[PDB]
Amino acid sequence: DGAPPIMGSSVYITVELAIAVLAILGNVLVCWAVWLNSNLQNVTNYFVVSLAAADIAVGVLAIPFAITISTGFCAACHGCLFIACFVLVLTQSSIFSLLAIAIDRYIAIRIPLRYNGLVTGTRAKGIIAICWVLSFAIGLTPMLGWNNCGQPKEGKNHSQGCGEGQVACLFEDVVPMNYMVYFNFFACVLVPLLLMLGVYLRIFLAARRQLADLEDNWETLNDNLKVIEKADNAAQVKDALTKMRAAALDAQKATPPPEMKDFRHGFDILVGQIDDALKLANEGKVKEAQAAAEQLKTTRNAYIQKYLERARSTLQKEVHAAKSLAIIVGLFALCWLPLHIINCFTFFCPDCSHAPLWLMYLAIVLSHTNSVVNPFIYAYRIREFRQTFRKIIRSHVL
Ligand SMILES: CC(C)CCC[C@@H](C)[C@H]1CC[C@H]2[C@@H]3CC=C4C[C@@H](O)CC[C@]4(C)[C@H]3CC[C@]12C
Ligand SMILES: CC(C)CCC[C@@H](C)[C@H]1CC[C@H]2[C@@H]3CC=C4C[C@@H](O)CC[C@]4(C)[C@H]3CC[C@]12C
Ligand SMILES: CC(C)CCC[C@@H](C)[C@H]1CC[C@H]2[C@@H]3CC=C4C[C@@H](O)CC[C@]4(C)[C@H]3CC[C@]12C
Ligand SMILES: Nc1nc(NCCc2ccc(O)cc2)nc2nc(-c3ccco3)nn12
Ligand SMILES: CCCCCCCC/C=C\CCCCCCCC(=O)O
Ligand code: NA
Repeated sequence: DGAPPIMGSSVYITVELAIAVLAILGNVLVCWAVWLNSNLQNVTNYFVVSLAAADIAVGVLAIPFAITISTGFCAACHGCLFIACFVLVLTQSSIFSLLAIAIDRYIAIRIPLRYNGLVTGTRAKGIIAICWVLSFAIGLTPMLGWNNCGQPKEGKNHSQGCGEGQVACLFEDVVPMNYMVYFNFFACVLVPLLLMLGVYLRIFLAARRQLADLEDNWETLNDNLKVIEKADNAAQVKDALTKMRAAALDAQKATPPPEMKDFRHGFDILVGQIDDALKLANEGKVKEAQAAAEQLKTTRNAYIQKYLERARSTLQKEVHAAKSLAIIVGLFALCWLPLHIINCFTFFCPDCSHAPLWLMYLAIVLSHTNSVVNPFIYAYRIREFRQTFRKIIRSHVL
């Protein structure tokens, strides 16, 4: 005999209900902000809303299901399976939304000119609907036959006094552990997580490479410039002008990120001034070419230096934003890996004693807290969400 089980159950139920309240309120706020602000109405945030909708359903459905199944109540085994497995649908939907966000940010930084013609809202909405259908198929797969309903625990069934066709509804009695470990964890969770890690790695490498190319063109522009002011040879000045023209056409085609009329004007003055200094160089007028090339220092100061700064800050904002979204993925893995790792010990080590009950429910509670944290990450790291949060709160609550 030990402590009455209702005492520890009261702690678990209260904590679960506290999580459900916060998960609903915070993610309702996220959906409200995107509905309200057109600046937040882009393809990237449609998956953020699909992700927020999954977390609302954790508080509205998954946590009540979790409280129910903790009692071990008698139920038809396939009704028990739906109660046990529905949270796997919502978690799989979250993985699809996170994977789509990473790929979306990869397309945006790799092919900026082709982004809006390739990634549209209509295609995004279709991708979201397909991912929700696949999430139900993956998460509810044990209902298709991969379950332990055919091997019921008759000791627990008779102890709790279940009827005919009923089982004591406990998670590890109806859901097989080889599904949870091989199918759910390895194939459906671990593999997509590693792919997300690789995509974001490709995002950060692409940004670092584009910034280096921008810096390379810039110092190449100034290096040949100081070289022209030195060489007493006309061909030596022509050499610098040619390696100066390539870096000009390079940086021009490098960063367009019509309305950018200055970018064409500022670069047409530059390339046109270089071509002028070239015709002087070919005709042997060395000091006339050196004097013409000194005009570049004005076009550079009045146009080219302004495009480099605007291009660098655009890439730094993309890095900061992809860093914000990668935190979402890291907090997801942090909240869900303990449960998966416990299942591995249960499955792979039959000589190990089972993890204690209090640790099992701490891992369950921890996985539910993930449906609370994302709105905080948005509020702290994305200014457009933070500002829209204030407007909603100050005006409609206060
Ligand atoms: C629109 C929303 C609120 C619908 C909610 C659907 C939920 C509450 C319904 C749909 C299917 C239902 C389950 C289907 C069958 C069984 C087996 C029975 O032996 C115990 C009840 C149980 C486990 C039901 C519990 C309630 C249930 C899970
Ligand atoms: C936070 C994330 C990244 C890491 C989480 C580490 C957790 C999940 C690990 C660290 C130590 C592990 C425990 C150490 C040893 C045992 C005893 C064994 O008989 C059952 C499993 C059990 C109880 C392990 C369960 C999982 C465990 C608690
Ligand atoms: C990036 C990381 C977190 C991926 C997940 C690592 C997992 C798959 C690894 C880390 C620690 C490992 C466990 C550590 C020790 C044991 C005890 C052994 O008797 C059975 C296997 C088992 C239970 C391992 C299973 C696999 C395991 C859980
Ligand atoms: N193993 C497990 N158990 C439970 N609940 C049952 C906890 C339990 C375990 C042993 C026992 O004797 C009584 C209760 N929920 C669970 N959820 C998950 C899970 C969801 C996603 C990944 O792992 N695993 N999981
Ligand atoms: C627009 C977002 C919402 C998209 C529609 C969501 C509806 C998906 C519902 C059911 C999909 C069917 C897959 C269910 C698997 C069968 C298992 C079973 O029920 O026995
Ligand atoms: Na989620």
